[PDB]
Amino acid sequence: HSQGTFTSDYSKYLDSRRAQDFVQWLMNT
Amino acid sequence: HSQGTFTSDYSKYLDSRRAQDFVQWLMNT
Amino acid sequence: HSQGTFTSDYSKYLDSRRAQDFVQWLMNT
Amino acid sequence: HSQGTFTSDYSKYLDSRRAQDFVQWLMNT
Amino acid sequence: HSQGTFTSDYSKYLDSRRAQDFVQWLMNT
Amino acid sequence: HSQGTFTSDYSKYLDSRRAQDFVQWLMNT
Amino acid sequence: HSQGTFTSDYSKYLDSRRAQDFVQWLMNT
Amino acid sequence: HSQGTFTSDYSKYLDSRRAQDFVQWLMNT
Amino acid sequence: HSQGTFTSDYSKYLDSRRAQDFVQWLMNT
Amino acid sequence: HSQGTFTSDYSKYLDSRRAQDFVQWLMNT
Amino acid sequence: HSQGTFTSDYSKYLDSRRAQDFVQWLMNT
Amino acid sequence: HSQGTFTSDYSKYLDSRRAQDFVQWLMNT
Amino acid sequence: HSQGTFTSDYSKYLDSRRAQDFVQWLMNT
Amino acid sequence: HSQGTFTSDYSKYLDSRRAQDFVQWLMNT
Amino acid sequence: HSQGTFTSDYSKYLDSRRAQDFVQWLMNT
Amino acid sequence: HSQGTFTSDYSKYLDSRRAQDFVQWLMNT
Repeated sequence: HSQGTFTSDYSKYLDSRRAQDFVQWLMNT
Repeated sequence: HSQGTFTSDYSKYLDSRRAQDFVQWLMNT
Repeated sequence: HSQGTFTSDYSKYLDSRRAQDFVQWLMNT
Repeated sequence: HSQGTFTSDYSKYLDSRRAQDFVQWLMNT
Repeated sequence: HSQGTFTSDYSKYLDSRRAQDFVQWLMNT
Repeated sequence: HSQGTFTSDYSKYLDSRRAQDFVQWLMNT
Repeated sequence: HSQGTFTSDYSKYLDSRRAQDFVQWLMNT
Repeated sequence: HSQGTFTSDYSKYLDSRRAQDFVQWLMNT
Repeated sequence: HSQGTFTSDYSKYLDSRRAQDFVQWLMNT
Repeated sequence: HSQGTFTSDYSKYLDSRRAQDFVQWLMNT
Repeated sequence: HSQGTFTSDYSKYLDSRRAQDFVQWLMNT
Repeated sequence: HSQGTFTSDYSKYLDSRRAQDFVQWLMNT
Repeated sequence: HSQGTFTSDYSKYLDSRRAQDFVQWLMNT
Repeated sequence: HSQGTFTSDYSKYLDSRRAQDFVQWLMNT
Repeated sequence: HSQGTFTSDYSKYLDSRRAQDFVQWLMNT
Repeated sequence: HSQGTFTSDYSKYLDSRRAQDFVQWLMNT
């Protein structure tokens, strides 16, 4: 004989990024 | 009588995940 | 004898992308 | 008396997934 | 003798695309 | 006393799929 | 009668995660 | 026969990143 | 005053794998 | 005054998806 | 008076996603 | 005044892995 | 009067994410 | 004037790891 | 009259995050 | 003139580690 309200909200944000750059330069004379 | 070697390697990766949940409960009479 | 209302919503979004670029160059003389 | 060797490789992949679910229940009398 | 109504829907969308391009050239003299 | 080689390769594929399910039912008297 | 070697390697990574949850419960006759 | 309300919220933010860069250069004559 | 039981579940399983291998060799005399 | 070049490329992809939904409801008194 | 250039590239990707949801509702008195 | 029982559970599992290996070999004489 | 260059690059990545949610609602008197 | 119970639980597990290994070997005579 | 260069680079990363939240609300006269 | 109980608990565990090892060895004769 009563009124009840329940509001639940969940939010998740995961952002992961990586970058790898490698180079080689050899000169022989 | 010479030798040159040049190499380059670039690799990158990006990952993004997002989750959301909503729950609402109402009781009355 | 009572009135009840339940509303639940779930949303999920996943975005994953990868990019890799590599090259080589050798010159001999 | 010379030689040149060049090469290039580029690869990219994109994956995106999205899911959604809705649930509603109503009781009365 | 009660009245009840339930409505639920689920949507799923997947999209996967990949592109690979590589070339090489050599010149001898 | 000379030569030349050239090789190029390119391939790309795109696969997408979409699904939707709906379920609803109501009972009364 | 000479030799030179030049190499470079750089790698960076960034990870950021955020979590948010909201909840509210009310009861009254 | 009274009224009561309860509000709760939780938020968290985690940001961590790292960058490493190293190179080598050798010259011989 | 009636008894009602409802049970609904959805299961989805996706498996996508790709393998690419390319090689080349050249001999000059 | 001769040479020989050989290039071989092989790529295979396998994508599979399976979905199963179960829904049952019973009412009595 | 000879020169040989060989290269090999092998890439493989495996992605497996599985989702499951269970919902049960029982009303009586 | 009525007895009601609601049970909802959601489970999701995603496993993605990638492997790339490339090598090269050049001989001059 | 000879020169040989051998390079090797192997990179792997593994990602595993699992989510679980439990909700139980009971009303009586 | 009624009895009601609501149990909610959320669990999330994310495990991601990557490994990159590269080596180079050059010999000149 | 010889020169050899051998370099090695290995990098590994491990990230594991676990979230657990429990909530239970009851009301009765 | 009724009784009400509200229990809530939040727990989070974040474990992230990284390992980088690189070496270089050059020999000239």
